[PDB]
Amino acid sequence: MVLYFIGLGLYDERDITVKGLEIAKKCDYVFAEFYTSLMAGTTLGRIQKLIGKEIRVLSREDVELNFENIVLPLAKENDVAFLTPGDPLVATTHAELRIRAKRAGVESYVIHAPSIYSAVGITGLHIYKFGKSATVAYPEGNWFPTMYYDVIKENAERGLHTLLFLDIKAEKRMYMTANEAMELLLKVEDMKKGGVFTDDTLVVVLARAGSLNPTIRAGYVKDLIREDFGDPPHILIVPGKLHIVEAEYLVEIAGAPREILRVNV
Amino acid sequence: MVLYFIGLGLYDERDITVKGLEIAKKCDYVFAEFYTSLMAGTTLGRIQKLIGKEIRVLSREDVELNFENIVLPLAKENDVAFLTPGDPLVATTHAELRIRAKRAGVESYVIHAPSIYSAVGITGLHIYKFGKSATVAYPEGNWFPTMYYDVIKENAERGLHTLLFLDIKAEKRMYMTANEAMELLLKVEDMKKGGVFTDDTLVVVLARAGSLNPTIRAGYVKDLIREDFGDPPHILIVPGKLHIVEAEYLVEIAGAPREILRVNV
Ligand SMILES: Nc1ncnc2c1ncn2[C@@H]1O[C@H](CSCC[C@H](N)C(=O)O)[C@@H](O)[C@H]1O
Ligand code: NA
Repeated sequence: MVLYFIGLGLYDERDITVKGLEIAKKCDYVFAEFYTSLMAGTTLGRIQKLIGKEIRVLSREDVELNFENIVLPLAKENDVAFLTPGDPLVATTHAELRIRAKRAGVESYVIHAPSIYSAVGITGLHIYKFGKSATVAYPEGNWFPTMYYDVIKENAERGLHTLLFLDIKAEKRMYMTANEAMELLLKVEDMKKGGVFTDDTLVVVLARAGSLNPTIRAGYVKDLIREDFGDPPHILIVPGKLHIVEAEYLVEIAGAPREILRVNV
Repeated sequence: MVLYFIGLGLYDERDITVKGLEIAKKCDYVFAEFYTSLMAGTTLGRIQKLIGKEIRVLSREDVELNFENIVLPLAKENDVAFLTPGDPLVATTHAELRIRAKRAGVESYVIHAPSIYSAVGITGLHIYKFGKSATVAYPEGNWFPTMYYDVIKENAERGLHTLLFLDIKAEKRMYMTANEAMELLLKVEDMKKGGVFTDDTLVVVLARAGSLNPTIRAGYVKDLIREDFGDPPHILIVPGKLHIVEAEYLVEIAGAPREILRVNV
């Protein structure tokens, strides 16, 4: 009958919306993927208990190569749901799956859930001031990604904040920490020498957004690069020019150095 | 001793998270504000019933001028909830309320919910390609603001998408339509001649995000300017150059003309 893309939220099984839970509980088949992000405060068991259904977990290969062969066929005679961490269509390629649904003659609906993209609002940074976003990918082999460095540069030049999604290798259970992202950025800085990311750069770290006590820290790279921000997932933000109110929140809530209050207008 | 900032989500009373609802139910006092935005798909009465607690509504002045006299005193000896549409702190001024909480010796926690910032992912446009965001405001008397026009120009310039919030008179329950926003943008173009927004500009309109049946339309201004997109709230997006996958989604899901596949990619 129909296919539902339902977000599970930021941290635990309760970050799903009431709308999402009520709809998920009535579906005949429930699929899910847990490779696009990490929900550090729950387990498949708890999610299954809350929804009261067995969930078939799909790999990136199952989705990217066989979504129309695994999920869509059932969505023809049944109500099917496809669950994902955070919001289904944020920093994923899942939107394209709706195109496959259409071609397969399957109607699809989207149920949103809290997302890291908007959750960054808890850092006190004005969300409208964010510019282009990027992802810090783990170097592999002789391939060392560095494009995210240029994104930061372009944004900072315009006084905009840069949100940096951090890498994740779900199968290896590897989640990139803000510390690793900073290390990589310093290395890129040495090669490019654009003066974009140095030990004196002010950065912001948000770890485990969604939990009741996420880690929110702001400060210079030289002081934060070896700080313990707790378990993943983490996101790194490189702010552009700060408004006084943003600085005030970073100081009061994120433990930032009180000197950033002095904005060089 | 605890204050909870809880997001209500995008459209109706079921858009709050399970975590947000359960926490609100265990709170001694539940406050709410509807001056930053409105919940178009529901009513105070319906939200009040779902939570099963009397909800005290606060005006902009109640919050901005007297938050520490109305809400904080109670949170000193009780568990208090402060409900807001969307995701807490996405509204710029609310972040500062956490500082007021701190100075009153009150702990505060944030319970996230979907925001239009992440919800726009449903347009098929890549979230990372969005640039600086802006709000389109109605001219008045001798005042004609046009800042939002320059934001579109700077983003598009760099191949980034521009998310445009449309004017809302929360208290008067009046919404600016995408049609009105397009008319205004054409006026600004006529005045600035930047070639930023014209009859040939491709735009995307998202109406009632959060609803199971939102309106997602994409096309050129000349064709959409007088189209009916349904009841508010309306969100207008001026895409930067598209990735073929974005274009395909707009055509297949948003009813965009095949033309965009060659003109806007
Ligand atoms: N709760 C959380 N706290 C901190 N970072 C998070 C996070 N959830 C996701 N991320 C960040 O985003 C990356 C996944 S990108 C997929 C995001 C998802 N669709 C959403 O809407 O949130 C992670 O590697 C991490 O860097
Ligand atoms: Na943005």
